[PDB]
This record gives sequence, structure tokens and C-alpha cells, in this order.
Amino acid sequence: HMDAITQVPVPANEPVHDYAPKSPERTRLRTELASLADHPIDLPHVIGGRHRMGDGERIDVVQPHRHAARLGTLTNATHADAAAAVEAAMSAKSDWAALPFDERAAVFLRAADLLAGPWREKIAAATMLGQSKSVYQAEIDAVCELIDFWRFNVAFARQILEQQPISGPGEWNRIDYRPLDGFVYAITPFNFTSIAGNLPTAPALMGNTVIWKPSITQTLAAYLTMQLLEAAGLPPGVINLVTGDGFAVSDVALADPRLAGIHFTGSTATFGHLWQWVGTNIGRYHSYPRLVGETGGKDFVVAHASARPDVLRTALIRGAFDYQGQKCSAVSRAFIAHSVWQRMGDELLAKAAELRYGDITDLSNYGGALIDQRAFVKNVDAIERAKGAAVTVAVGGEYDDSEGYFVRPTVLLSDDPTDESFVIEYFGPLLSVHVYPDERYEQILDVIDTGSRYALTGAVIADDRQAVLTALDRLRFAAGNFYVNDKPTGAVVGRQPFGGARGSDTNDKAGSPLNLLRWTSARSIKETFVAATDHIYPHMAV
Amino acid sequence: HMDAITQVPVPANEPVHDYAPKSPERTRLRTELASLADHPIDLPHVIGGRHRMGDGERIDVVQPHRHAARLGTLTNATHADAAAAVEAAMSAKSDWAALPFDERAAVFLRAADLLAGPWREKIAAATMLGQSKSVYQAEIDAVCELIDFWRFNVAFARQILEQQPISGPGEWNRIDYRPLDGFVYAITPFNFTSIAGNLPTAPALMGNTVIWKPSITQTLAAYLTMQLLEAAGLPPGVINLVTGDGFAVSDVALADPRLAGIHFTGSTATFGHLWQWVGTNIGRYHSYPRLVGETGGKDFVVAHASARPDVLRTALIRGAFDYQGQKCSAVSRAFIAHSVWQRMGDELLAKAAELRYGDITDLSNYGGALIDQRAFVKNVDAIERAKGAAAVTVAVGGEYDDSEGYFVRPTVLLSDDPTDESFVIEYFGPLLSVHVYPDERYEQILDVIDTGSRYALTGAVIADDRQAVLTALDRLRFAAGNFYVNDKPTGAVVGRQPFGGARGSDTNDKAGSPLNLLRWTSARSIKETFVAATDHIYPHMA
Amino acid sequence: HMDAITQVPVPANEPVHDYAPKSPERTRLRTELASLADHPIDLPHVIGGRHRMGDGERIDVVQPHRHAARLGTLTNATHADAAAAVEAAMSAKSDWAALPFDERAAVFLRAADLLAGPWREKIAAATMLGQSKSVYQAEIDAVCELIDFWRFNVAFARQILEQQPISGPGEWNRIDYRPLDGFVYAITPFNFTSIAGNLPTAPALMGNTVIWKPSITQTLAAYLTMQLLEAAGLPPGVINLVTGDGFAVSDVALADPRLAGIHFTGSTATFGHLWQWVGTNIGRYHSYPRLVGETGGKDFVVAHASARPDVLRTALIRGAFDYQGQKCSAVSRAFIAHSVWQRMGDELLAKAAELRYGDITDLSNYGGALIDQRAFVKNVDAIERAKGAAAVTVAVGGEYDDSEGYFVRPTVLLSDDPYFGPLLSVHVYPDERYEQILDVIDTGYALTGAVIADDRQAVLTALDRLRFAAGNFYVNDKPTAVVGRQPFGGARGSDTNDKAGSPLNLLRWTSARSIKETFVAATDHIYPHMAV
Ligand code: B12
Ligand code: B12
Repeated sequence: HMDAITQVPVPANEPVHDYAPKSPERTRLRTELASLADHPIDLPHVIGGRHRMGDGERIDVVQPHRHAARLGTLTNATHADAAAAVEAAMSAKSDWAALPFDERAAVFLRAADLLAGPWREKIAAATMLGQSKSVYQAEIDAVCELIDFWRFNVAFARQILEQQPISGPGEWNRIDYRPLDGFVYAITPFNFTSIAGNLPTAPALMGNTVIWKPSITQTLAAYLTMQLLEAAGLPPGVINLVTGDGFAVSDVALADPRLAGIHFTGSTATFGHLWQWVGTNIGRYHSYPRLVGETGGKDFVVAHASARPDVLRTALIRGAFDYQGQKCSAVSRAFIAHSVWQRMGDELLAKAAELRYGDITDLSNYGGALIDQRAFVKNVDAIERAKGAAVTVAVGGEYDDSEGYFVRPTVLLSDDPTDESFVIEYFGPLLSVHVYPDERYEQILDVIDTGSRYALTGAVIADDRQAVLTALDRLRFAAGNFYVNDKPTGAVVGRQPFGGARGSDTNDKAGSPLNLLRWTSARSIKETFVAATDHIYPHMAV
Repeated sequence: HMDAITQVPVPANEPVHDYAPKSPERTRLRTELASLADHPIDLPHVIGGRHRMGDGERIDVVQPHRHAARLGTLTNATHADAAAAVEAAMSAKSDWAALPFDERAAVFLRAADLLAGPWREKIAAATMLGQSKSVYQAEIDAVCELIDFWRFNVAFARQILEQQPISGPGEWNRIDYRPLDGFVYAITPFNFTSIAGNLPTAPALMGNTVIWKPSITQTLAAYLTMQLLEAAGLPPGVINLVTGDGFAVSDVALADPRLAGIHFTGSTATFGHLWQWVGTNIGRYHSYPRLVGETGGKDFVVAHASARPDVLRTALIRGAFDYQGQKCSAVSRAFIAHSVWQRMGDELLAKAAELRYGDITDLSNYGGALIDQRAFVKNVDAIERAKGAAAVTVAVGGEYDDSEGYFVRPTVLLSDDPTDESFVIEYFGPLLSVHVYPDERYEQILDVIDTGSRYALTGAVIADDRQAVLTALDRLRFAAGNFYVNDKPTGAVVGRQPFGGARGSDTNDKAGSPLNLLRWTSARSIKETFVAATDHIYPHMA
Repeated sequence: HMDAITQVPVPANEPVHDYAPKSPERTRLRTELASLADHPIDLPHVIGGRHRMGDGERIDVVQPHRHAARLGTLTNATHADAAAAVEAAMSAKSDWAALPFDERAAVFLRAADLLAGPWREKIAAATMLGQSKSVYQAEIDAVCELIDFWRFNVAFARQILEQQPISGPGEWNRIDYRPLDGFVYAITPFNFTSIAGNLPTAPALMGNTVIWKPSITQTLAAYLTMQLLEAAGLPPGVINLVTGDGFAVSDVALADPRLAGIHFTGSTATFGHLWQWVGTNIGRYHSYPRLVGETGGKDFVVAHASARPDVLRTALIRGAFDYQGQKCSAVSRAFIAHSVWQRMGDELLAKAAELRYGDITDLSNYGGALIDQRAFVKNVDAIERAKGAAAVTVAVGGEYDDSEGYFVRPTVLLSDDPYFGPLLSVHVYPDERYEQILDVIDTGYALTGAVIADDRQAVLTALDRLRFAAGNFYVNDKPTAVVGRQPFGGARGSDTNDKAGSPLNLLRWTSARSIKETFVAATDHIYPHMAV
């Protein structure tokens, strides 16, 4: 037993290492990079703690920047693999939920520290190699964001458990934050190792068990993440990894009456599909399935006449070309005041032309390649469509998939304000610029407001305080998270929570205590010390 | 302007008046009861501030305990009325949302004080008359719970606004809790004037506008609630009352692309139907519609051998027979240890037979009648079902008479085997089933309760023995939402028993906590960077 | 537009850079020192965002440690310039006060960060060159203290807004912290770039507009401060810089009915002048003008027999000779126990003689020159007065030479019996007369005082006996103040707890109102006591 009201360790954001030349983290990275690239492995399912290949189709995981070089080979999950995954989760449930919160929280605090230290460059390298991230992109994702999710989630949960009601006289009221009944189905995207690791672990923390199907092109980092958690003491069957395209996993998971929730990322259409499925089939499930996730998007930047040219240029290059434009959202559209374009337009184009995409084991590259052949084709189609469209290819537009899925940084010049519908059909290094007359700032904000339904983030570049405030007012609803004098980009944990595209309902996604509450079912407990012994009410008296 | 970080008044639960003989509030109540009953009124739509009867069929609102006596007449809303209400809500949106939080809050704080003072016995009487509540039931509902919702939600909202993120060095992060785009559709049940009043006002507080369709039999109190809110300063069009059965209202609201959310009560099947509809048609809406509500249920009480018999008796009588069993849930099943039944069985049956249901203007009555003809018929069916059933005996009560009011007597069913839950949910009325179990089979009975209950909102254990209490807390942890120790299991007091819900439900975002107000917001982060990067190159590239 | 209750960032004191050899801030500093010295500029007024030279007489701004070298040239404000600055302030007021606190706050937060990074060495260099500060004196003033002023004032302001009343039942009470009606007049001294920058920006933060009149010798750093603020996003006309001696500026500003307050730091001589001038015109002002400021003073150090000699010796050197004794207060009198003087007197004199005053672009120098010819003269007069006095011996230093800079050597005087400059008077007293020496100090004005003693009774005796003899008291350190750490003070009898360094200052730039809403007020006027 134990008699205490304990605290969890206070979290702070994990520092970002630079990997400068001659740094010790740089040397350790090269060691891990070589270790992973020279020794490809089976990428097995992990079900009830046991690691095995299944009988499904073998699919190679390759380096996107060098797709002749294989990192590993997984087996596409069969229905039977999926069924085993679900039985393993259900079977582990009782012992996992019976652990005190602190013991469950220690698993992820230990995992965070393992990732911060001895596992650091290995998870980063795995992410670099499988997902074609530069070391910086891997460091902010696979290391810092995942570590932050774990430590801040533990703190979030402890804060939740402490939210308690008022006790009136003669009584005692308490709230018990129960885990869910049944298993959680986590489906994770290629874009981030952090999301990949967090969607399955966040409900686990609250006492739930999980089947996890990661994206194929992220599976090397996913599998190592699974190993890391095991090394941290995660009991077998608490999270169950099944690899592949997810088709057979979804057949099984959505047919199981014990399905408690789905933690995922996807489009509005995907949400709608799952909504329609769960609603149509609600009578099949023991619990009402909880559908929790986020969408992707494409972002905008608007520069006022008072914009600092160099800050804008840099915000644009990073916002559009960090990770080859393959974050959950990237900057696709820039709205630049004429006088500002006169001052930094040529520089933007020149820097874009010089920007290096290549093998990310060459640390001098800015970035790598697109994630797979499918993503490559969509970028080529968008580029060709731009060439023929009455818009100019000011720089870039070159592509070559002979060795890696490489697409050059591309700037399009649109005479008229760029139509949003066109930029959402691909994810890649494609920036559209519209130059507008300085004096039409308010008109352009209205065009941005009127024509943006798919932005996660937006930014205004301006030193003028009125212009900043006007943008904050006028574009209040045109994007979720909004930025002043910086690139609009991914959130740091605990610093830019919430957001979402216009009209969305995703404030319960990862990044705040609201996400963890979805994986709980609160009940109130009331005890009355001296309750009534006569049912008569005062008003009934003669 | 204004330069301040303001606090809202600190909320405390509103005191409950007793209306004992010779009390001033009892005299005021009698004045109000006569005024409403002797002067039936039109019950019009309130659209954009204009009170109008429409062209739909006229429907009488009556006293359920004396259905020959009209209280008013409403008109069934047409599609045109519903369209006008939506347009009024969208017209009022801009000025309302632009009001500072404090001024929007003031409206509902003022309404709280109006209901606590000058409007108190009028709203109570309206609820008494229309919903057939005793004054005690009116008081805890129409007065105290509605007041507590307003004052506590204002405090909840202010607490939400204060939830802010970390600022790293060189930056400033802030969170903006935006209203939704579009209107909220509020659909409210007959059972509580408080719920009827809270579901449309809670979103309004956060800067939204609303169409409100109340239940026909609650429409006298709902219309007066609407008048109260106007007297407190609610601007026109912010809440728009449309009367009737809701069919045409739902046609229009669910077809309008500006539908932002629905705030309602209903069954799992209703939730499923709305999920199915919104998912199938997601492409029609500007925003992802938010479906926020709660369900009803039927509750249980288990008495251990160490239960205090007078306490158990009182909790069963009040739990099953308060408001004729017509709360959101009520006690339908009691599981009582043999030796405790020997001590209080005869007294339970005798008290139940003596319990007076009648005209609630006669304050000496315990309670009134069922809410309408349809509910009466369902009770009759349940009683005849029991009479013909081999398993069960009518031990007391079972009489019914709809000739003057919709009256059904307090009824106790004795069941040889544990009562099958599926029977007790087909009605809402004063029907208590009792199962007597051998003292020594306490844990077995707990397993039976657990295995056979899917629809309990609340549950209670009566027991002085601490092991027995703790065993119930553990073993029935998931068999009900809110759980009670040595008291009747019933409706929560605001801020004292939040959350709950039936097994597997997902309704922790319902009214009663800050989580509900967050659903009527769309939070965004704002990040200003003071000295952003001016070169895009990264340290690892050197 | 926002629905939120926001927090401002948490302020921490800015780290002081050491500028040691081979350090990168040293290289960056040398670049800025050359760039400012080799390319003197016009120093214009800044009125409604417009940078304009005026028609008043041209006045050069030079390096005090090399007064032949011009740093820039300003024009002395004319009545017309002053009137233009006032109109620009009043015209800018409406859009500035209408900005939300957070947006006004961002300007100074952004300025703070700009000063910490890209502007750091330039502003420090301008302060070194114009005011003759060593790089250390520049860094703790022009950089760290100004940065701290901005970040902590933002935190202080936000904590003021949060100070709210209690609501009884049936009501809602709130407090609105309004800005002032009218413009605030900031007049700032040569001593500190940080003070020069804080006096106009602090009222600005609370939503006021300002005319700012800096000291001629500080005007290079002040103008760059103005540019930095503009680069941070300060809207035009919110602060208006008028250069010169300020005679014309005061003529206009103190006659204008819209004068809301004066924010000043410098001599009590020139504050008497300006205190008085309001005293007469009082019926003319729309608002009761708020006079807020601080004056100078000179400090004592008393060393008990238990004083550590190395500590005392170091406290005296730095306290007396940091910035050539020209801080808002300097150590000018020391009272040293005989046994202690035997142990460190010779070393004090020796060190004082070796202390290098010179061109502060020579980073090996301890300090530079006095601020101007007027200051040079008053020290010479003081030195020559000491020579000619009986009870006074010039034990070391006393030399001076204004031929190239305004240089006065570190000087220690010895008096048998008990102006800004590097002059220290030492009185040696017998150990066993500690309490009598305390009485003497008490009876003999002083801003800060310090006791050097390891003995706790001795320490506590001084804290008790000199409680009212100084406004800031120090134990085992030089009395030479840091934002948020040693606030308040003032000379004996002064009323200046509302000066810079605490929330009380920002409150002087606000007029608070209460707002009360009653939800269900009385509908009858008769009282219960009136019934029959
Ligand atoms: C809805 C859906 C789609 C949608 C997806 C988005 C939407 N809602 O508008 C659209 C409508 C895009 C779609 C397209 C197709 N899909 Co489909 N899709 C489904 C379904 C029913 C649900 C998937 C889902 O939402 N999962 C939940 C989310 C959270 O998980 P997810 O891993 O992120 O799911 C993504 C992928 O599954 C992907 N996807 C969907 N279908 C297909 C098909 C292929 C070949 C690939 C590579 C990817 C892919 O889209 C989802 C959203 O990103 C499944 C059934 C199933 N068993 O999976 C099929 C299913 C996967 N798709 C199938 C087929 C046949 C098709 C189509 C060829 C025909 C068609 N038009 O429906 C095309 C191929 C498109 C392509 N990408 O190459 C088959 C796959 C058969 C197989 N290869 O083994 C499935 C299994 C249904 C079936 N049994 O017939 N369909
Ligand atoms: C889903 C639904 C039902 C369900 C409800 C529960 C469920 N999901 O399993 C069941 C399946 C119970 C149902 C039954 C019937 N309903 Co129906 N119902 C609907 C529907 C499509 C949506 C209602 C809803 O969920 N509203 C949202 C909730 C949150 O709001 P609510 O006010 O609380 O809704 C409640 C009432 O509408 C009530 N209800 C539903 N139908 C009917 C019909 C009548 C006559 C009454 C009095 C009440 C009622 O059930 C809801 C939940 O309690 C509507 C269409 C519409 N425009 O409203 C019809 C609709 C109201 N019902 C209709 C009809 C014809 C019927 C039935 C007579 C025949 C049938 N089986 O379809 C029966 C009558 C039942 C009765 N109580 O008398 C017609 C009404 C025509 C008219 N008189 O003007 C509608 C307009 C359209 C339709 N048939 O599709 N239906």
C-alpha cells in the first residue's frame, strides 16, 4: 500500500541539439546513421509483447532520398494478426489499469529520459533515414516533441486527477477518472515520429490498452519507439504494433464491439466517414466510440508594407521548404506588399534556387526527398498544372525520381490571389506568391479571409502595430494558430496548443490536458454521513 | 476602452427555500400559482426579439395533474418560422460576439439575481403548473439549479479564459477563446426548467447565438425564462425561441450550412442518428457540427446487510418517487439483503401506499401526475406487463386513472429473481422493483448488478460497513456514472457532482463543468516572435 | 480581437557580459565603437515620427575623454519645436490609448529583446562614447538596466491591472486603470542611458503620450534609443524627442493646460525650478500635474573594527571611482576604524594612484573622463579647496588636465574632523567610538549608506542607528541599484517611493476608476428605520 498525495516531476521543454561540426552529438548520429542503413531488419508486429512477422505481403521500407537502399521489411497485417492484437490489448487491460497512476506514469517518464539520453541519436537517425528528415527536422520531432509529449502529458494527467468538486456540509464528494472500457485504435501518419509515438501512448497513460498501426514509411522509427518503450518497462500487450496499410486492421477493429475509440489524423472527409460509420453502427458497440484527431492543412503568410524583408524571406523559405513542405501543414501561399517584394523578391528566388535537397546523411543538405512515389506524382502533377495555367514558374519546378523522390524548391508567381483549392492537392516544396499593392492591405486580408478554409496556421509580417492588430482581428477565424513576425509552423508542446482549420472541432487533440480527458470517463462519488430518515418534505406540513 | 484584468463574482450554490406553512415565500407562491393558472396566455415564438404566434397548428399546454385546465397555447413552428429564427441568430451574432466577455457575463449574472429575487416564485409556479412538480421539485430545479448554472458557468468561463500557455525566451504566446461560426441549435426536454434554460444560454455566454426549441409541456416556464432573460438585458436575436414538436425546426437547422452545433438531450440511438446524419453530410457544413448532450437512464440501489433501514427506506421512496419518477433518471431497481428487508419491507410498502400524488397547488401532496398522455400509457403498459408476469408481484400500488390528471400511484414490484434492466427503461414513472437477496450473497449480487446494468446513470450502496462500501465502489465502478454512499442516487447539485453518464457513454462534456463551455469555443494560439531569424541556414549545415 | 485573460512573459534580470579579451562581444563592440566615432551624425528632434533638425542654435556632442572628437550635432529646441512636440503627443494619444495593453506591452518587450541582441553593442558603444563610460559601466546601464526596466515594467503593469476589488452579493465591482488626460513631460539626465530611456517609456506603457527632453551629453544614445523604439514598432508621436538645454521646451510645456505630469531625474536644483513653476500656474491646468522623480545625493561608508579590509578597500575604490564618481550617488565619505585603516590604508592609496582613467575606447582603462567642462570646473574648485584647507590632506591624486579630455584623477582626502567626481574623503576614527561615529553620521542628504562589518551586533547597530539617515542601506558591499532588487530609497525626508523601479511608478501614470453594477437595485426609497 501507500499513504500519500504525490507530485509528478515538473516538465520543461527538452533542448534542441544543433549537431554543429565537431559536436559530440554529430559523431554519435553518424554512428547510428551507419548502423541503421548498413543493417536492415525485419520490421515485425509486436503483439502481447511478442515480436513476429506475419503471413501477409512483404513490403520494404526504404530511404526516400535513395529508394534503392532498403532499411527493413514488414509484413502487411492480416485479419488474424489484427485479431491477435485486439485480444492482446484486452488481455493486458486488467493488470495495466490496476497499476497506480504513478507507476504507469513512470513508464513514460523513464521513456522520455531514455529518449533524451542513450536512445537519442538512434531514434533521430531512424527518423532521418525512413522519413527523409534533415537532422534538425528529426531532432525537433523524434526527440524533442516526443519527449515533450511524454513529460507534459504526465503533468497534464496529474493536473486532471486533482480537479475535484465542492463538498457541502454533511457530505464528501470526489471524482474518479476511470479509464475506458475496451481498446483504443491508434492510427499514425508518416509526418512525425512524435505524433506516431504519442497517439498510442497518451491513452495508455490513462490506463487504456491499444492497438497501433503506424504509417509504412515511418515504421522503422515506429518499431524502434516500441523497443524503447519496452526498455522503459511498458508491460506486454499494453500497446500492440501492427504494420501495413491498415486495411485488414480496420476491418477487425471496427467490427469489434469492444472498440472504445480511435486516435488518428485525417481529412474532414475521413472524420465524416468515421462519424457515419460509428453512428450507423452504434448499436454494435459496448461503448460509444470516441473519435479524436487532427487534420492537415496548407498555410498562408501575409506581409504588410512595414514587414522586415529578411524576416519575411526566412519565414517563407523555412515555412514552405522545411522538411520539403511535408509537415502537417506548410506555407503554400504568400501575400506580399509590392514595396516589400521589390526589396526581397530576388533574394527569395535566389535562395530557393540554391537550397539543397539531397541524401540527408550528407548533413550539409537543407532537406531530403518526398516520402514516397505516390507523393512524388502528386507534386509533378501540380507543377505541370502550374506551367500550363494562366501563373508563372519563377524558380524551381524541376523533379527527378530516378534515385530518390526529389522535387526542387518551387516558387510560383500568381497575378491574382492564389486559389486555395489548388495548393491542397499535394504536399511538397511549392510556394505561391501574390504581390499586392501596399495600399490594399485591408482588401487582401479580406481576400485571405474569404478564400481560406484549409489553413492550420497563418502569419502576419509587420512592425506596424496597427497592421498587426488588424490582421489579428480580421483573420481571427481564417486559421487556427496565428503568428506575428515569424514563420507559421508546428507547435512546441505547451507553447502553442489548440488551433485547427476554420470551423474544425479538434481542440481535444494532442498538446493539452483535453486530449487525456478523452481517454477517461469521470464519475462523481458522494457519501452522505447522516442522510434523511423520513421522506416527508417541509412544504407538506399542514 | 478599459485597462484591467477583471475577476467575476465568486459563485456559491443558491439556498433552497422550504415553503413551510406561514412562510412568506409560500404566500408569494400562492399568488403566482393563481396568477398563472387563472390567466392562460399565448405562447409565441421569440424571434429576433419579436414575440409572434405563427401559422402552424395551435397546441394547448395544460396542467398534467388537471388536464382540462389550459395554461397556454403555442403554435407549432413552421419551416418559415425556423428559417426566420436562424436568420435572427445570424443577424445578432456580430454585435453579441463583439461585446466584451464581462458584459455578456453580466447579463446572466443579472438573470441569476432576478430569478433568485423578484422572479423566483413565478418561475417556480410555472414549472409546478406545467410540468406537475411539487414546490420542492420546482425549487431545486427552476430556481436553484438554473441559478447555479448561470453563476457557475460565468465562473467556469472566466477560469477558461485564464488558461494560458508558456512563453519561451524571445516570444509571447497567448490563447484566444473564440466563439464558433454559425448558430447553435438547442433542444431541451420536459424534465427540468434548469436544463431547458441552460442548454441555450451556455453557448450564448461564450459569444454564440442560438435557436432554442423547448419541450411543449415545459413551454410555459420556457417562455417566462425567455422573458426573464430579456428583462436582464439579453439583446434581441441572441436566443430565439421556436415552439412545437421540433420537426420543422430540425429540417431547417440541419439543412443550413451555418449549423455550428446542437445542444440536446437524448438516447444513444438519437446520438447515433445525429452522428450518422452529420457524417454522411459533412460536406454541406461550413463548420464541423458539434454534438453535445447527455442521456437519460434508470438507476439502482443495493443494500448491504449493514444498511441503516430508515436511511434505505427514505432513499428508495425519494429515489423512486420524487417527481413521480420523472427525473433524467430515477431509481427503478433495489437489491436488498434479506435481514434488512425483514426490518423495513413492511414500512416501505406502507409509506408507498400512503404517499399522496395530486394537484400540486395543494402543497401537502408529495407529488403530481405524469407529464402527458403518452407517458401515462407507457406506465399503464408496464404495470399490466408486471401483473401478467410470472417473475413479479405487485406488492403495493399499481392503480392508475387518467380521467382528471395523468395519475399513476407509487408502485412496488417484488421480483423473485433479479430484475431484468430491459423492462425498467420502457417508461418513466413511479415504478420501483425490489429484489430480496440472501445476506451472504452480497458479492454475487454485485456481480449481477454489474453484469446486468447498461443504463444506470447513477447507483447507490447503503451500508455502514466500510469493507462493504469499498467493495461496491470497486465492483460497480463501471456499472453507473455517479455513485452514492448512504444516500439516494439522484440529480447532481451544480459543482458538487459533475460528469457521470451511463456505461460506456461519452458525455463528460455535458453541462455542469467547464468542459461544456469549452465546446462552445474554438481556441487558437497566438505567437509573436520579437527578433526572428533573418537567415534560413541551420547550424548542422556548416 | 480576443476573448482571453492573458499573461505577460516572466521577467528575469538580463545577464551582464564581461567583454573579456578574445570574446565575441568584444569584437562586436570594437566595430560599433569605430562606426560611431568615425561617422558623426545629425541629432534631430523626433516629432510625430518625423526626424527634423530645427532652426535653433547648433550644439556639438563630443567625446568627453577626447572633446575635440565630435560624435554628432543637435539643434537647440525652439518654442516652435516644443509646441510641435506637444501637438504630436496630443494627436497620437487617441490611437495609442486605444491599443490593448498587450499590444502596447509588446512594443517594449520587443524593444527589450532588440536591445539584448542586435542593438546591444551599438547602444552600449553610444553610451561609452558620449558619456565616457567604460564598457562595464555601459553594459550594466545602457544594456542591462534599460532591458530590465522594460521587461519588469511590463510585468509590474500587468500585476497592477490584476488588482481588483471585492464584489458583495448582488453586484459587480471592477477597476479600470485609465491613462492620464494630457501629455507627460520627461526630462532626463546625463548619468544613465537606462534612466534616460525609462522616464519617457514608462508612462507610455500605461497608454500616455510623451515629450522627451534628454541631456545634451547623452543625446547620441538617446537618439539611437529613439530609433530602437521605432524599430520595435512604437507608433509616431507617442514619444517625441526634443533636443537641447530645454529652456524653450519648458516655456511651452509648462504653459500648456494639457500638461499632465513631469517625469524627471537630475539635480534637486533644477527640480525646485520646475516644482515651483507649476506652483504658480496651477489654475491653468486641466489636470493636477503629477510631479514624479528622484534627485541625487552622496553616500557614506562606515567600517567597524570587524570590517574585512579587502572588502572595504574594494568597496571604496569602486564606490568612489566607478564612472569617475558620477552615478546618481557616489561614495564620497568613508568612516574607517583605526585598526582597519592600519591594515588597508596604504593599499587604498596605492591602488587609487594606479587606477587608469583614459580614453574608454581603450578597454584597459578603469574609467574615463568627467562629463563636461562645467563638471570639470566644479571638481577643480573642490580639489583646490581641499588643498587650501587646514584639516584636509590630499593623500593621493588631485591632479587634473582638461586639455584633451575632461580628466580628473582619483583622489583621496584625509580629514581630522568629519558635486559629482572621483573625490573620496576618509575620516579615521578610534575603534571604541563606533556608536559615536554613527551619531555623527546621523546628525550630518544621503541616498545610500553602507556598513562594513563581520560582527552581527555591529551590523545591526548600524541598521538601527542609521535607519532614517539613508534610503538604501548596504551590508558588506559598496552602495553603488538593480531593477526589482533594491527598489525605493531617497535621501532623508524625500517623498520618492513612487520613482522608477517598482509598480508604484507606473501607478503615477494611471488614474484608476471604480465601476459598480448592481443587478437588482432598490425600487423604493424608504428605509426600515422609518416604519411606525
Ligand atoms: C473511406 C475509404 C476510401 C476513401 C478515403 C478518404 C475518404 N473518406 O474520402 C477514398 C474515398 C479516398 C477511397 C479510395 C479508394 N480506396 Co478505399 N477505403 C476507404 C475505407 C472504407 C475506410 C478507410 C479509412 O477511413 N480508414 C480510417 C483511417 C483513419 O485510417 P487510414 O489508414 O488513415 O486510412 C487511409 C487509407 O486507408 C487511405 N486509403 C483508402 N482507400 C485506399 C486504397 C488504397 C489502394 C490505398 C493505397 C490507400 C487507401 O485513405 C484513408 C484516409 O487517408 C477503407 C476500408 C478499409 N478496410 O480500410 C477503404 C479501402 C482501403 N480502399 C479500397 C479501395 C478499393 C479503394 C479505391 C481503389 C476505390 C474507391 N474509389 O473507393 C480507391 C483507391 C484510392 C487510392 N488512395 O489509391 C479497398 C482496398 C482494397 C485493397 N487494395 O486491398 C478498401 C480496403 C475497401 C474495400 N475492401 O474495398 N476509399
Ligand atoms: C430518428 C427519428 C425517429 C426515431 C427516434 C429515435 C431513434 N433515433 O431511434 C423512431 C425511430 C423512434 C421514430 C419513430 C417515429 N417517427 Co420519427 N423521427 C426521427 C427523425 C428522423 C429525427 C428526430 C431526431 O432525432 N431529432 C433530434 C432530437 C435531438 O430532437 P428531439 O426533439 O428530441 O427528437 C425526438 C422526437 O422527434 C421524437 N420523435 C421522432 N419521431 C416522432 C414522431 C412523432 C409523431 C412524435 C410525437 C415524436 C417523434 O424522437 C426524438 C427522440 O426522442 C425525425 C425527422 C425530423 N424532422 O424530426 C422524425 C419524424 C419526426 N418522425 C416521423 C414519423 C412519421 C415517425 C413514426 C410515426 C413512424 C416511424 N417509425 O418512422 C414513429 C412515431 C413514434 C412516436 N414516438 O410517436 C415523422 C413525423 C411526421 C409528422 N407527424 O409530422 C418525421 C418528421 C420524419 C420521418 N418519418 O422520417 N422516428
